[PDB]
Amino acid sequence: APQTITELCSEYHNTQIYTINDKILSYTESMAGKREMVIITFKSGETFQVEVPGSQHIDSQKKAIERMKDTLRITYLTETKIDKLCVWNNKTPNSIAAISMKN
Amino acid sequence: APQTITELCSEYHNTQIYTINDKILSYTESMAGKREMVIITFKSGETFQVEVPGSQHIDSQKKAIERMKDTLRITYLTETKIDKLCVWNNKTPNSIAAISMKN
Amino acid sequence: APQTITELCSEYHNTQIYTINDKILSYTESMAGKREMVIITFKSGETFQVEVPGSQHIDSQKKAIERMKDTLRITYLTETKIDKLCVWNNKTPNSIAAISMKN
Amino acid sequence: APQTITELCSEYHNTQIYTINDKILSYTESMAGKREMVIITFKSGETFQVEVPGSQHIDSQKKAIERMKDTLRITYLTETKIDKLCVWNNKTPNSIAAISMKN
Amino acid sequence: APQTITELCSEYHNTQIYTINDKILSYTESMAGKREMVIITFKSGETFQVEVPGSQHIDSQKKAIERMKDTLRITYLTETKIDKLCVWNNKTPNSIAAISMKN
Ligand SMILES: CC(=O)N[C@H]1[C@H]([C@H](O)[C@H](O)CO)O[C@](C(=O)O)(n2cc(C[C@@H](NC(=O)Cc3ccccc3)C(=O)NCC[C@@H]3O[C@H](CO)[C@H](O)[C@H](O)[C@H]3O)nn2)C[C@@H]1O
Ligand SMILES: CC(=O)N[C@H]1[C@H]([C@H](O)[C@H](O)CO)O[C@](C(=O)O)(n2cc(C[C@H](NC(=O)Cc3ccccc3)C(=O)NCC[C@@H]3O[C@H](CO)[C@H](O)[C@H](O)[C@H]3O)nn2)C[C@@H]1O
Ligand SMILES: CC(=O)N[C@H]1[C@H]([C@H](O)[C@H](O)CO)O[C@](C(=O)O)(n2cc(C[C@H](NC(=O)Cc3ccccc3)C(=O)NCC[C@@H]3O[C@H](CO)[C@H](O)[C@H](O)[C@H]3O)nn2)C[C@@H]1O
Ligand SMILES: CC(=O)N[C@H]1[C@H]([C@H](O)[C@H](O)CO)O[C@](C(=O)O)(n2cc(C[C@H](NC(=O)Cc3ccccc3)C(=O)NCC[C@@H]3O[C@H](CO)[C@H](O)[C@H](O)[C@H]3O)nn2)C[C@@H]1O
Ligand SMILES: CC(=O)N[C@H]1[C@H]([C@H](O)[C@H](O)CO)O[C@](C(=O)O)(n2cc(C[C@H](NC(=O)Cc3ccccc3)C(=O)NCC[C@@H]3O[C@H](CO)[C@H](O)[C@H](O)[C@H]3O)nn2)C[C@@H]1O
Repeated sequence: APQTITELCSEYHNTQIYTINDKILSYTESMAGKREMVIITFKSGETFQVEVPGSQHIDSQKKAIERMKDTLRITYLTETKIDKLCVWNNKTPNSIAAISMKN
Repeated sequence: APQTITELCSEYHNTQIYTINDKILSYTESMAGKREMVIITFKSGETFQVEVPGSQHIDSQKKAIERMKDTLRITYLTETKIDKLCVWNNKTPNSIAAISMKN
Repeated sequence: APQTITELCSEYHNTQIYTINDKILSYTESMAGKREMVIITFKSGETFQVEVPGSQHIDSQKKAIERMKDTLRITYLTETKIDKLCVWNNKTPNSIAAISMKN
Repeated sequence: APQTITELCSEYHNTQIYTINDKILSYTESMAGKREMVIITFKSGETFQVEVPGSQHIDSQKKAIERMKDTLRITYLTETKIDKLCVWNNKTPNSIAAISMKN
Repeated sequence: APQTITELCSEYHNTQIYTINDKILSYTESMAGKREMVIITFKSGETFQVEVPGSQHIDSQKKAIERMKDTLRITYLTETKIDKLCVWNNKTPNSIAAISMKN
């Protein structure tokens, strides 16, 4: 298996690593139907989403999507600094695949 | 997908944005049958609910309804400031569709 | 829908509001079979339970029962003050239907 | 229903009450197959388990077993004092049936 | 059942104990498909994973794998010191079977 977020992100088409080194500026959460998603921003001006579950996802991703949203909320609430994100850049806003945090 | 709560809120009939910019004043949670709901209030005087799950909800909202109740509880307990709420205004109290918070 | 815990509680037979205005004194949790329950006490002397799930509970209550127990544990550990409880008084200890907290 | 952990514990065969009045000393958690369990210890020298789910458990205990482990982890991480444990003493280490804590 | 992490770790082939005695340096979490996993590092330079659920796992492990990832996240955010890890050493990074923490 991969040993770092970069190694992992490189295993996928249409991804890139963003170097964030910052806490989340804003957290947005929706339970509106067809828009069950989370959006985060940073003071850098970047916006990212956890996508609505959809037919591009495989069954093993369902719990992982929910875990990612849980991680983003508690990261936000604790002002925990994020190191890097692995995103898919064929979505607007870019779509989160992985997160790393360092202390 | 949308990039802000206001953009997302505009994709729905019977909504409006409330700019709260405050912590939650009170949190009420019920497990009584047919009233399995959360109610929050603000010192502004506004009251909002997460509705009981019903026939208007689609299957993709079931986990999101539970997540939103989770977010309101921890928001209340940590005195985290809410920025905006997207609410459905065809319910009393108005019904939460989305939340945003910024720091 | 109701806008306060008192309005809500008044929708049911065999209920009453306790105005506690205090943190939980003790928290007890059991996973013993047929006693899968939580019991809380207050220094004023009151003792309340979240009942074991049973045939009096409708399906929509199953998640809500689990949520209430979640809520009681984190309220206890954070020494958060409970304002009101709505309880059923046809069970001993009286059984929690809803809780409110204000800050 | 019972009003105290000791009343509850007395309904069961093969149990006893340990009065600990202390934080947990160590927390061990395993996801190794057939050993999906938590082990806690205390400075007084006692070791206790939450048992692996098994054919001795009834279905209502499955969510309760998971809750108990949730509770032991957060209790460990917060240094929260445990007051009493009701344990089954026909297992080695003795097996947790209920827990209480007071503030 | 076992009473220590070491005793438990010895009930499996392809395992060893690492004595960490340290908090987690980095936390990495992925929802990318077929890489739904968590990776941790320490300032020692070791790296460990919770593996993607796979056909080597038995059904009783599915909730435990999710629990272990929950534990690692909160352990990381709280700066909690880990005492030992039991890991499978036939994977790269080595794969977490059990964790212990003492205070
Ligand atoms: C406490 C206990 O019950 N311990 C036993 C342990 C568990 O039953 C088992 O690990 C749970 O699945 O199974 C042990 C163990 O050492 O892991 N075990 C497992 C095995 C099966 C063996 N392989 C198969 O079943 C595939 C196979 C199919 C057909 C024919 C031949 C091979 C096996 O090693 N299973 C565990 C594999 C490990 O899974 C781990 C996660 O659970 C990690 O991912 C490891 O990296 C991986 O090697 N045999 N013995 C024997 C231990 O004494
Ligand atoms: C580690 C690993 O397994 N990585 C592999 C990766 C995963 O297997 C896959 O993403 C898991 O679902 O699958 C890779 C990938 O880069 O994502 N992949 C996937 C695909 C095709 C595949 N397209 C289809 O299955 C539609 C299709 C159906 C029938 C016939 C033809 C097309 C595809 O790109 N799937 C991922 C789509 C991405 O999903 C993401 C969420 O998981 C995001 O939403 C992205 O914005 C979206 O592009 N091509 N390469 C190749 C890569 O090696
Ligand atoms: C982003 C997106 O997909 N937005 C679309 C939105 C969603 O598809 C829909 O809300 C998702 O369920 O559906 C829109 C909308 O504005 O909500 N839509 C939907 C409808 C009719 C549709 N009527 C039915 O589902 C029948 C029905 C009514 C009541 C009970 C049981 C069954 C309807 O308004 N659905 C939403 C109802 C609202 O649900 C909300 C919870 O999700 C709140 O409870 C509201 O108070 C309630 O009005 N008209 N417009 C159009 C909008 O474009
Ligand atoms: C054709 C038709 O519509 N028939 C319906 C029937 C009639 O409307 C009713 O019988 C007319 O009086 O009403 C039915 C019925 O089963 O009688 N009905 C009745 C109820 C009220 C419903 N009865 C049950 O949930 C079943 C039950 C109660 C107690 C012990 C064990 C099981 C009721 O009052 N539940 C609340 C009971 C309270 O539950 C609380 C937890 O939620 C606390 O534990 C309280 O301590 C407890 O008193 N809900 N549905 C449903 C049935 O479908
Ligand atoms: C006519 C009659 O009532 N016969 C019944 C019989 C008697 O009630 C019993 O022998 C009288 O003492 O008790 C029977 C028996 O076979 O002896 N019995 C006894 C038990 C053990 C019994 N099981 C149940 O009560 C659940 C259950 C109910 C109904 C059917 C099956 C399971 C029991 O001792 N459960 C607790 C075991 C403890 O579980 C704990 C966790 O929950 C810990 O792990 C403890 O270490 C463990 O000892 N299971 N079946 C079933 C039998 O049908």
